[PDB]
Amino acid sequence: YNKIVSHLLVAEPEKIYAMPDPTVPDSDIKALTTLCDLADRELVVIIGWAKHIPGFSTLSLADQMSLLQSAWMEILILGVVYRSLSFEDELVYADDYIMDEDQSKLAGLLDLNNAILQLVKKYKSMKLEKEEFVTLKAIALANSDSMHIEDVEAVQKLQDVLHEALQDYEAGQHMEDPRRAGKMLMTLPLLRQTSTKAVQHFYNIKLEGKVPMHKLFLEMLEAK
Amino acid sequence: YNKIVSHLLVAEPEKIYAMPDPTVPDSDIKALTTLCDLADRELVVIIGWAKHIPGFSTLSLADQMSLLQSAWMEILILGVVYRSLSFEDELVYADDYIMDEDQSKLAGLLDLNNAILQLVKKYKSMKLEKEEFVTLKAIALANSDSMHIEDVEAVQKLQDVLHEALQDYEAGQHMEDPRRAGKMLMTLPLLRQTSTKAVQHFYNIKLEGKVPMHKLFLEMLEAK
Ligand SMILES: CCC(C)(c1ccc(O)cc1)c1ccc(O)cc1
Ligand SMILES: CCC(C)(c1ccc(O)cc1)c1ccc(O)cc1
Repeated sequence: YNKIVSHLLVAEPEKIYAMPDPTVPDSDIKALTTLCDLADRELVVIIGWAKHIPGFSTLSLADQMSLLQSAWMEILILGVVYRSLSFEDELVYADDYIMDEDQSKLAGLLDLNNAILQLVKKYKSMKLEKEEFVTLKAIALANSDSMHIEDVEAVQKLQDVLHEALQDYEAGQHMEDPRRAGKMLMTLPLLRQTSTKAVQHFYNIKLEGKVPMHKLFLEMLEAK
Repeated sequence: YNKIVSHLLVAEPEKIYAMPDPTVPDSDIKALTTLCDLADRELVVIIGWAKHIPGFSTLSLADQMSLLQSAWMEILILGVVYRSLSFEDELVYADDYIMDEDQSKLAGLLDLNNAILQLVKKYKSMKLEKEEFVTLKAIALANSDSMHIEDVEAVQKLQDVLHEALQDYEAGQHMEDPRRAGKMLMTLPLLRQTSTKAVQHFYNIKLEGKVPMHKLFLEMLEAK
């Protein structure tokens, strides 16, 4: 099929482990600390992954940073959503960190994780493919609506290249549904809605100062 | 062109007036009271308008209400965005209520109105047409991601009918850009993001109890 899709598939990063501290008693602080630690390490991986998206590394460093600072939460959330598609009412943050409803309650994340579960449910019904997941991640980066872009036409070209990839993929692989590309694009509002609420929630956790957070996660949170 | 588009055009409601009280001194309370009063009357008009969307009135009354309760803020915001396309740095809430940056500051809405202005700016660059505006309003209603839908397949059919209308319209009217329909769909995340923040902001105004609000606006706010 489409070459951009095949390229994004081979550029997909390896999974990483959450490694919750086995000496620490389970608590809301432990869960939130584990999750923000995992996110910090995933952000390093996301920055490296974006260099593989066609045209991304030719943007100015400022525009690269603006896109990543706008899109990082959507990219992280799309990841856990995809990892969770074969599960029922559980979120696979990592192979060693799967959250059920009780754990979400304990961490203070019941409402936020339930919105992520709504995303999972919709993609399950659509039978979201890995090809579509990696293309949507890249589209979410290009379409992230930063207010600080220098070269707007170059970012629009990036959007166009990835959108065309999705169009072409669906036209060749899903002829039974001539609206599947658009259906995939119409899942992005709920992703943006959930990411908006997640950023607000974890910014409040940052302000409360009870959960330690690493440098990169704080930089992305403070920018966003 | 497409019949659904032509139908939505003739079903477009007439504009209504804000009618700020000329005896009341200008204040943040006056501005917010005027705006929520306008929104309350527009919500009545939106409920009547939705009956014209093909298939909408055949949904259960519960599903009709669920869609409207999820989508109402996006529909209102898309309206002011469209009315503002011929203006510069001003938001045309009504012909008699146009907000510039200073008035937004006075009302406590500078950040929220600036996000609405970001939507305006993007649609200006895309040269958003009335045909596209009315189709996107209907798509926003069908795609509003309510958690309480009874007949999910019927709501998906509604999404499909309106999405096909946009597809067909762009294929016939905008052959120069084979990705214009998708570009239009990719403006919906920023609309959802801005509406999410607006709902939070006006719910806080509701809780502070200093701005009087009418019955329907309160019902939509409390549901959403
Ligand atoms: C703030 C990001 C964070 C910790 C996260 C971490 C790793 C990951 O792969 C996806 C998301 C998160 C966001 C929302 C939420 O409900 C729970 C956790
Ligand atoms: C809460 C709805 C409200 C009052 C509104 C009213 C009429 C209308 O056509 C569109 C929106 C609004 C929302 C966000 C905002 O920044 C300013 C005002």
